[PDB]
Amino acid sequence: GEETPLVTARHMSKWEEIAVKEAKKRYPLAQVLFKQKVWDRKRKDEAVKQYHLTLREGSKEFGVFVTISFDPYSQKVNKIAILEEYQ
Repeated sequence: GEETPLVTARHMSKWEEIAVKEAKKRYPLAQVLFKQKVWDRKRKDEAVKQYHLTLREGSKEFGVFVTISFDPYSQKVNKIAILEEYQ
């Protein structure tokens, strides 16, 4: 199925799923049908790897961004938040 653009290219990230789980659950009128990466980095003693998915609601599709603050030491997720695109 066209579940993501990976016709031969399965290579998911650590948080590429935690992001999805929140990105369906916070969107009760909608469905999430994508998984794309963005920027990422680390700091001394935090790290960030957000993602961009595509939600679908009614007949609109729209992206949302999943804030995940984690730790570089052992991937303790320090916190999570959610952010909506608007147009």
